[PDB]
Amino acid sequence: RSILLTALLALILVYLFSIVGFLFLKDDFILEVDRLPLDSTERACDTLLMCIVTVMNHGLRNGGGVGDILRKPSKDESLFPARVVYDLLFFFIVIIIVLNLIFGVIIDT
Amino acid sequence: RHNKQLQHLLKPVEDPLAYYENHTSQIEIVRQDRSMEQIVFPVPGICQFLTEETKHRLFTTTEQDEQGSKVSDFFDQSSFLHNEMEWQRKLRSMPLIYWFSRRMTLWGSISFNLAVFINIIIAFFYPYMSTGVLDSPLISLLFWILICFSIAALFTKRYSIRPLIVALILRSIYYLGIGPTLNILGALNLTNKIVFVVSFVGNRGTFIRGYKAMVMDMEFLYHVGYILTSVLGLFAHELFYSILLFDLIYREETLFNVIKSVTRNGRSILLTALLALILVYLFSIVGFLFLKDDFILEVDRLPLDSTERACDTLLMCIVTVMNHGLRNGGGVGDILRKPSKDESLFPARVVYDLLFFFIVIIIVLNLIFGVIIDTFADLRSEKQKKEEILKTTCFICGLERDKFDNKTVSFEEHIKLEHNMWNYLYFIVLVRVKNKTDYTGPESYVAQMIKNKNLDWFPRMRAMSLVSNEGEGEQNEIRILQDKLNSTMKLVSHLTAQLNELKEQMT
Amino acid sequence: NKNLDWFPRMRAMSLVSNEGEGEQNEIRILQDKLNSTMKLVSHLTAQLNELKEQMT
Ligand SMILES: Nc1ncnc2c1ncn2[C@@H]1O[C@H](COP(=O)(O)OP(=O)(O)OP(=O)(O)O)[C@@H](O)[C@H]1O
Ligand SMILES: [Ca+2]
Ligand SMILES: [Zn+2]
Repeated sequence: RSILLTALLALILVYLFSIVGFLFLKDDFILEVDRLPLDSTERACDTLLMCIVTVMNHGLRNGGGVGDILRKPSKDESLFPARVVYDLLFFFIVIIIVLNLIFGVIIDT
Repeated sequence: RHNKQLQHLLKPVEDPLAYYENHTSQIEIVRQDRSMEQIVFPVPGICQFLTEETKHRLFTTTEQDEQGSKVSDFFDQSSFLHNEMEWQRKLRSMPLIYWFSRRMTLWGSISFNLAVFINIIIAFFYPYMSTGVLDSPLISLLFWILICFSIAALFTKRYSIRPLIVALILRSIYYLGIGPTLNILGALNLTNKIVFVVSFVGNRGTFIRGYKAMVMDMEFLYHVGYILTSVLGLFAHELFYSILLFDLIYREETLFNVIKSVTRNGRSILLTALLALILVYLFSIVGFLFLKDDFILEVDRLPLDSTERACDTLLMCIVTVMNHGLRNGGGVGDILRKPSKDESLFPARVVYDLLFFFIVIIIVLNLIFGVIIDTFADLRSEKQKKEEILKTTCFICGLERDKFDNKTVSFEEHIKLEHNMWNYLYFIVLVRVKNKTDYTGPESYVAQMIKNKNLDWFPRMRAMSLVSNEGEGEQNEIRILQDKLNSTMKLVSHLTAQLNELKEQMT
Repeated sequence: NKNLDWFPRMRAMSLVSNEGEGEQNEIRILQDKLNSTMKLVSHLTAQLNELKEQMT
C-alpha cells in the first residue's frame, strides 16, 4: 500500500510537471527517433498524454531528470532561468526524494 | 450479581428490558482505599447526540503520555465533547441544516472521487476538439478488466463501486462525448463542494454567531479557496482542476507524511544546501580564474554556432555548475571540453573533476536528502506501532490481549462492557449535569477528584475480572504479614501481662 | 482444562540436582523463623495457662 501511494504521488508530480511543460515549454520536447527501414526528430509533448509518458519514462530512467532529453537552451533565451528552475526542481523532488522513498521500504523489510 | 434467576429474567429476550439495557451503562472506579468497584448508572439523553465521526477522531487521534496513559487527554477533551453534543442537540431542531450536516462524510468522499475522475479524464483526453485513445484497443482491455473487477464483487472486499463508476463515466464519454462529460463532472463537483462547505459550517456551528468568525476560520478559508479553484476549472480553463490534487495529498495521511518529513528537517536541509552553494561558488571561481576556455556548451538553437562559451561571467559559471554538475552522475567534468594528455593543465583538470565528484556529488548531495528518507521511515514505523498498540491494548486500563487468554471474559467483552471510554465519558457528563444534592457516594467522590484535578480514579493496569481469579495468588504475602502482626501483638500482650504481674507482686 | 503448566519452564532436574544446595538458603531461614515464632507462641500460651490456673 505504501508503495502504491508513493507511486501515485510521483504520478501526480509528473502530471503537474507535464502540464507546466505543455503550457510553457511545448517546443522544447523534441525527441530523436531511429525510424525503421520521416525526420530524425519528432515533437513529443504535443498532446498531454504524450508529455506524461515521455516524462514518466525518460526523466525517471535518467539520472539528471527530464532535462537530459529537452532541447538545450542558450543563455540569451528569455526562458533560460525558467528551464533551469524546472530542471532543478524536477531533479531535487522526483529523482532524489520520491524515487528513493518508493523503494527504500523494500530494502529495509 | 448474586442471584442467577434474576440475571436470567433480566435478559432483553417497545421492550422494557431492551430499552433499559440500551439506556443503562456501567463502569469501574478506584476508591481512595485502592479498591475497585463497579458503578451502574443511566445514560443521560444528551449523550445520545455524540457523532460517530467525533468518536473515531477522538479514538485515532489521542497521544499517550510519558507513562503511557491516554486518560489525561481523554478527560481533557470531555468539555469539548460536551459542547459538541449540546450543539448537535440544538441543531437537531433545524431540519435542512441537520440533514445536510449528517452526510458530511459522503459529500467529501464523492468530491474526492469526482476530483480523481476529472483529473484522470483530463489527462487521458486533453486536448480535445485526435482522440486516439477513444479508438485504441487498450481502452477496451481496461473496460474488460474493470468489468471483471466489478463481477468479482461476489467475493466482496470493497473497491467495487469505484470501478463501476469509472465504467459508467467511460460509457458516458463514448455516448455523449468528452466535453459534455467534463462539464457535467465539473458542475457536480462544484455543487458537491457547496454542499460540503454548507455541511461543515452547520456541523461547526459558527453560523449562529456572526459571519465574521465563520469567514475567519482557517478551514472555511481552505474550502472557499478550493471552491474558487473548482469554478476556475469549470469556467476559465480545464487544467485548473489539477490544483485539486493538493487537497487529495493533504487528506491522505501517507502522502502528507512526505511533506511532514520534509518540513521537520527544513533547517538542516537549508544549511546543507547553503554549504553546497558555497562549494559550487568556490569551484566556479576556480574554473573562471584557471579554466575559462573549457566551459563550452552545446546548444540547439531555435529555427549562430552550435557551441557557446558559458563561463564568461561568474553567475553563468555558477548556474552551469549548479545545474549540470548536480544533474550529472560524473559531476561537472562531463560537460567540460575533453583535454589531451599533452596539455599542461591535464592534471589540474583531473584533480578538479575528482574533487568535485568526491565532495559535492557523493557526500553533500546524499547528506542533503538522507534526513528526509530517515524521517519518513521513522514516521511509518511510529504509525505502525500506534496502530498495533491501538488494537491489542485497552484504552483505559492498558492491559494487553494476552491477559484475557483463557478467562471467562474475552478482550472484546472487556473493552465493550467493562472498560468503555464512552461509558466513562457518559458518567463524567452525568456527574457534571446532575445536581450536587442528588449525588451518591461514588458520584461525589468522582466530582471531588475532578475538582481537585486528580485522575487516580481511573483503573490503571487493574481489572476486576482478572483480580477475581488472581485473588488467591495475591493473598500470599498478605497472609504472612498478618500472621507476623498477630504474633507481634500476642508477644506484646504477653509482655504487658508479665509486667503487670511483676508490678502486682512487688506492690 | 486446557492448561499448559505441566510442561517444564526454565527448570531441569539435572540442574536442580546441583542447585539444590544454593536454592536451600532462604528456605532454611524462613523455616527457622517459623519455628522460632511457633516456639514463642507456645511459650506465651503456656504462660497464659499458668496465669489462669494461678488465678483460679
Ligand atoms: N476501552 C476500549 N479499548 C479499545 N477499544 C475500545 C474501547 N472502548 C471502545 N472501543 C472501541 O469502540 C467500540 C465500541 O464503541 P461503541 O459502543 O460506540 O460501538 P457501536 O457500534 O456504536 O455499538 P452498538 O451499536 O452495539 O451500540 C469497540 O468495539 C472498540 O472498537
Ligand atoms: Ca442528600
Ligand atoms: Zn480495560
